[PDB]
Amino acid sequence: KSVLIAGPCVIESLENLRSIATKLQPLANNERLDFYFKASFDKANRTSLESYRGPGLEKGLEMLQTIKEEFGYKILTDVHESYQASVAAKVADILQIPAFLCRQTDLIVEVSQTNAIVNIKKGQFMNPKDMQYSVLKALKTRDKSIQSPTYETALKNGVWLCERGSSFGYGNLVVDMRSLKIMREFAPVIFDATHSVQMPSSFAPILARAAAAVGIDGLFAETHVDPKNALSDGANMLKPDELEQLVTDMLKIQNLF
Amino acid sequence: KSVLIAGPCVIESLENLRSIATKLQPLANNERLDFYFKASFDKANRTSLESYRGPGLEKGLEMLQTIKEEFGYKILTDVHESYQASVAAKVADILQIPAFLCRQTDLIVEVSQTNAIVNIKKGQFMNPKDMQYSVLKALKTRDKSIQSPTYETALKNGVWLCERGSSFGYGNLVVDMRSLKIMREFAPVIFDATHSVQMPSSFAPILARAAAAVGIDGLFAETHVDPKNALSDGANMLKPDELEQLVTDMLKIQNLF
Repeated sequence: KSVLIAGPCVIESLENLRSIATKLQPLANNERLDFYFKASFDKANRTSLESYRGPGLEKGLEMLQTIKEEFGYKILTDVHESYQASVAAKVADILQIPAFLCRQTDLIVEVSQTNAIVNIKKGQFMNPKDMQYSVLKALKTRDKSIQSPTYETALKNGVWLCERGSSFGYGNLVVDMRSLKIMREFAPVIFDATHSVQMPSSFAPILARAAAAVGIDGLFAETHVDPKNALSDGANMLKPDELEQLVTDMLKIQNLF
Repeated sequence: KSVLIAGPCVIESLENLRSIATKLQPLANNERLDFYFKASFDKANRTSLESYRGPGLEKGLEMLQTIKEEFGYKILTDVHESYQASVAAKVADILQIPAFLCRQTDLIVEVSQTNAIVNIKKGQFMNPKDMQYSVLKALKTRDKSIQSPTYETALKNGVWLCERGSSFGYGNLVVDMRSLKIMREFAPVIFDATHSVQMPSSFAPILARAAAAVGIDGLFAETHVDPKNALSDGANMLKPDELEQLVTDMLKIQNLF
């Protein structure tokens, strides 16, 4: 079953969380998908001190927990610092490690000590073959006998890799589709269709179709019921309708192979 | 006065710190230099779990304090977590923000709330003009009235930028010398000669000569008595004699302009 992770960039309020969770219900009920609801409790590196951060760890987890209970959703959130992982894992089913923190030992180990699936985002500065090292830190934390990171062992141990593109000069990200294949030797691979498009959004669907054809284990895409009124990533988020179309296309492509 | 920050990549032992400090003694007394001794208390991004980490914050700071006392040296060290800033500033005269963490708001704010100079390293994924936002978070923490970051104000309030190169494909960093000029409109600029060389330390001297000709406020270079027996970054460190040639050439070039 292919994975879909979807939800808003940041936790905005419980009411907005409920609205988007409600519009995701058809997709959450799709028998061909293993569905996870995403929302960030903290935006840690916004442009300005004044930019919206979200509710922070304790209140954010509370809100995600309410969504888990109200909708029966599995939950993904990202962590940023040590000492968040064990607390966040009581609520989140997947704990995502941000792209810039993908080589951070202590964080990888701490998240991997929890019961959560670990989703490690590949830094835009990384050679995909070098992601084997962060997979291995996570694997060794879970089974100390493991010497080499393979897809089968990583799947067994809930350790995933996530493609979000690579730095292509200044203010541009390029998705090297070769990386989807390279990384999948080491771990299941999720393609992030939201944060991989930077051109110095309309491309999210076509990149996701390409990724589905190459071969991936799932899709990450941020979604919001009224993106123009979003507090974070508003310009890059899909309408639930648009997300549905993209998933339909993914599933048709995957049904060929 | 031009800044020189020099020292080992990681604190290996007090014996090693004392050995490298002794060799740097002629440079530390150079009246044309404003000298800081550098050593990291923790290596956070190593290849494997078994990789040497360093003594850690508590013992690391104690060791850095011993060098400050014995050699009369001002101290630089890098910090990785918000919670480390307060205590590290009791020993460290400069607190450096690692390149991958150059957008992290809380770390920037916490370090800026100390009395330390803040050296903000430009991540390899960053457009150099974008570094203004990081300088501005730090400046606003120190002086709430400031609206846009400038060299003059950053100099006054102890907030610097550090060039360490940009991602150029996979496994490669290029130094765009245009960046030294671009960033210097926002803040004094330090050039990191040892972590800017990656090619898929021989190039350290030539890039530092280039940087000096362009216009920099200082140089950062890791140096070790016996790089071959180093516990970290041994491939890229300079011998103290190599560093001295590098500094001599930089000062000659700067004398010209």
